[PDB]
Amino acid sequence: PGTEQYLLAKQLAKPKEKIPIIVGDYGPMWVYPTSTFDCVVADPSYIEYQLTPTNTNRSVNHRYKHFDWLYERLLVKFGSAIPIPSLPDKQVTGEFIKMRMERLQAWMTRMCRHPVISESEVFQQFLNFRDEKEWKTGKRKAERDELAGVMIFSTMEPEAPDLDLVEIEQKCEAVGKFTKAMDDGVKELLTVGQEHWKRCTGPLPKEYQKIGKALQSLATVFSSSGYQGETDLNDAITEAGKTYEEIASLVAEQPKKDLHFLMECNHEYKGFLGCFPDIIGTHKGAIEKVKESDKLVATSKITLQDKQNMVKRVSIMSYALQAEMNHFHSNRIYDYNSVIRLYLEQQVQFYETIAEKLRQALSRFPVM
Amino acid sequence: PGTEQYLLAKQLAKPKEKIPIIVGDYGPMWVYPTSTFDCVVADPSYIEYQLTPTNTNRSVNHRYKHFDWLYERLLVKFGSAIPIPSLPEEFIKMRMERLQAWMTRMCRHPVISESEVFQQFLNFRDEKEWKTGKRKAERDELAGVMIFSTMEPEAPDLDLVEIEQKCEAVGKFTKAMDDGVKELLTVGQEHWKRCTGPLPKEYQKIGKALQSLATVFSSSGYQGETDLNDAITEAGKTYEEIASLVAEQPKKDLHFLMECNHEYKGFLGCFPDIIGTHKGAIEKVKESDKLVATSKITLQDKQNMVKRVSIMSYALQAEMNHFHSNRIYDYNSVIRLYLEQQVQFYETIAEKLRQALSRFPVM
Repeated sequence: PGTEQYLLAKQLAKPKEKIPIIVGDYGPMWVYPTSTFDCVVADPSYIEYQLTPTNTNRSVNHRYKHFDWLYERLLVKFGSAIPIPSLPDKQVTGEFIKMRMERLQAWMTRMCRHPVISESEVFQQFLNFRDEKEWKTGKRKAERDELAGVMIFSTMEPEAPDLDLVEIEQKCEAVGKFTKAMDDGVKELLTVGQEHWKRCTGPLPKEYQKIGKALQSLATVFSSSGYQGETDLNDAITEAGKTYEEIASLVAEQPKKDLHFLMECNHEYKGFLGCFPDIIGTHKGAIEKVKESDKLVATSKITLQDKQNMVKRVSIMSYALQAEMNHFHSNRIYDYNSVIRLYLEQQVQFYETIAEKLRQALSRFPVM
Repeated sequence: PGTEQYLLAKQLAKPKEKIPIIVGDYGPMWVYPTSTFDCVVADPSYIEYQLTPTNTNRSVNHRYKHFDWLYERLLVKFGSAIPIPSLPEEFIKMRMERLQAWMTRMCRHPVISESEVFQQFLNFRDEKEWKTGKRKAERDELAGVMIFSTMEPEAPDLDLVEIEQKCEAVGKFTKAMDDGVKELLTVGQEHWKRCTGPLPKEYQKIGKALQSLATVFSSSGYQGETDLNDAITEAGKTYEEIASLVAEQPKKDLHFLMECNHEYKGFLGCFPDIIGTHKGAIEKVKESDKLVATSKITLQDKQNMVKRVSIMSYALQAEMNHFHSNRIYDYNSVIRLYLEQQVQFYETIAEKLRQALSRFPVM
């Protein structure tokens, strides 16, 4: 009964760490700072990743366990208002970090970028703690921060006219519609991409490896005829054989140059998407109860005041839902535009490289 | 058997059709004519084919079956001396294609092309002439191992030593090439299946995927995507086109490489028997010493076998000279072709991607 907690609380409580929301050139949005700071992670007694925020140049170390602590806290606090991606995972008991730390740096960056997650006490303390006590004390301030769940909305304050159930309801279904559809759209590119990946690093190269060796085999036999005029052709035929091997290799190592990234971007968004279900659920559920406000007023189970607060608070929720989406779409555009451009360039360079490798081999052949 | 029949034949009578062999600067070889011709096979009441020998404009029409008859006859007559390549919408076109090449090989062979059977097959004015030539060829008892009797090498007789090693060599080369061609033919067919099956479907699947996404991206109601989502949908189509390219590519190159290696597989399938024939000959010529001491053959009889098996060798080396020279020209040609088409293929993909890339604004 948390949704009823925020919708019916006493609320004599005024937020300290107020989270602003405004209406930019188009739709409600978060108040983005003007000092965006990222944070490096690397330099691997257990595994202790070193976080180096490019903002104070004061390092801090954390073991994976700590990250889960951070994610969990973030999830519990802003989880019902903002999509909190999922941390990677420890493959086996030991390549590993290469695909792990990689996804960890990303996770950190995303968090860092978010105009709200970053300015959060809990995120700060995680990055800015001086000693064992300072850390332990902070690592307990959060765990006890009752300002979480649906309650997070109360700390938010939008500077715009209050919304109404009609429009509010549209945005919710609107959002749930787009996200669900995307998760499918993304889920598919992933499927296909993973298959193509298997082929490009699997059988495809073998085929070229095969042809390349077959050619050379022929050439060598051709050279065992003692006929006048073999040197020219045989050599050309051989180098060609080798060229295909080079090509096979070039093919096997190609996915990691491009497909990989397209694939990563999608996994990352597949994650964000995997969060909206529970977010919308909360919004829908909230909207429903508000609808039951009138019937609750007539039955005298709540006063007209209680109803006002319910609307005012559910209306706030809408603003946050949109403020976040604006953040979501904003990044989507930039990210997909970048990775796909990147994927395309790399491809071009790839095929161009093969073409030339052939031209050379070609020009090695005689004319008869 | 017929081997002994030839090596120890009576003889004393030179044949009518004579096939000369001379040793030029690069070993023995057939006598190539001054003006080599060719033949045309096209223009399709059962199915037939019109053969127009560029030599002297005057076509004749034959039904595939007639060709089969020709293959047989050729094989029976020059088979133990010369490799006879094998015979074969898609069907009638390939068969017509394969028949053209087949016909050309024959026409460009110094011995075959000038043979009575081959000639008459090309120029018969009516059923009478035809059925006649057909009966004469079928009864041309100058075939098999006897064919060598019609050959006259203009050079010193060879020795059982060189003849042998020369023969072995030929078996070792042909056999190896045969194994080498079979390997190439295998991987080529595999890669063909790939390029025409899965691979294309993958790009196809990716192309669609992109489009589906772009579409969804449009239902965001957000602002600015007009440029982006448009470039995405375009790129997706690009891949869908690329898919088609990949699929229709083999016919443009791989196809030919295969045809070349297929034709030679036939050529190489004929050597087992040819070499077997020669090898068997060398043995009969060996036991001669025994056949003499045992009063089986006269001293003269032996000389005939030696001198005669010398002719065989010359022939072998003459055909080999023919074989190798064309192998070189054929492989170099087809491979260049494969490479050319390959380059065009990849540059085409590169280009189509470059276009899709342009539609994507920077940032």
